[PDB]
Amino acid sequence: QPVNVQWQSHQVTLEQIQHYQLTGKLGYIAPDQRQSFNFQWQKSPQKLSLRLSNFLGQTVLNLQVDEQGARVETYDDQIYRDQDAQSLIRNLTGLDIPVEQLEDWILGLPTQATHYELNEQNTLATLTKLASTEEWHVEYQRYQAIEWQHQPIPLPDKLKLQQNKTSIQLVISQWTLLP
Repeated sequence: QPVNVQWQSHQVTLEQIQHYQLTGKLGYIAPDQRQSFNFQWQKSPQKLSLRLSNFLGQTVLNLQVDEQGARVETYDDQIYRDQDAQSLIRNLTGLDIPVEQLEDWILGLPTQATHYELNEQNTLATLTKLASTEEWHVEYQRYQAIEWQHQPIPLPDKLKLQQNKTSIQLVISQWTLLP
């Protein structure tokens, strides 16, 4: 089996995309709760902001991740801090969102220690990741070509994540790639 040069080159380009915004819908289904959220995801080097709001626009949760750790402002404006964003969100809301892994998956990058399959366009089709006893199955349902430094690059615009009984369906509205 030869190295897939197109896939490896795509990875290097994705690794350049360090400052960006992303908006869309996040559909959450689990045995304990079902939710339909607007999401606003803002990424910069070593930093992440994620706002979830309800279908009427009111804030459900605001997450900030930086070098100090994770900070969540909850729906009722209580403030909580801890070291791991996924664990903190789960303890405060019951929602299981693999925030750390999504920093790679949302762009179409794999994490380390993962299995995956490519599509015929040499980008991710499906991926599996065993993380903290959760076996995540990720499906890249659709890509959209987005301009990056004057070149069209495929980025996910429909992505589904599932582990156990929990599924997260992301549907993208707008990628905004920043200098």
